[PDB]
Amino acid sequence: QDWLTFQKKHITNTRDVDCDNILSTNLFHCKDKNTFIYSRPEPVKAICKGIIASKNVLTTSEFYLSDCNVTSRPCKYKLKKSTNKFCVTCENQAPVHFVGVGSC
Repeated sequence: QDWLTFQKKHITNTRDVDCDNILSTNLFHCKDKNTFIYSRPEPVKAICKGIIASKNVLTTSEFYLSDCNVTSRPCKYKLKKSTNKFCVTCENQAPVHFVGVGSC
């Protein structure tokens, strides 16, 4: 919804995200999938520099991604690591929602 929340929901400081612990918290409520971007915050904020009105943007560079995808057991996930571009909603020069991997 905003840049503080986007960092908490979609940026990770570790590539090997502990999906079963983090996606069990209220922020994620055992949802089926959540993609995290392995980077310190500023290079991710920079994707949106200059973009004021809300607009979805496909990154121009590929980033390390860590995806938590639910298994057949609720709230237990398999982590998949990949490198790809992704689409975010940029608003007032910061990412505020994660749209999807690979395309807008």
